[PDB]
Amino acid sequence: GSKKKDNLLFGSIISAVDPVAVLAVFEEIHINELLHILVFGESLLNDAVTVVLYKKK
Repeated sequence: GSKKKDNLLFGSIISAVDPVAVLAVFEEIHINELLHILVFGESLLNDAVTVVLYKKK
């Protein structure tokens, strides 16, 4: 439940950071590729923050 966002600050700015920067993305996604826009944003950092930290000993 609760609100629909965590804080317009990140749901209004980072979510609208220069529409051009957000639109430049619509040039590589066909809707069905707008949802994974968040899943492909982490899998990258998650594998680049843990592997770069201690690269599994």
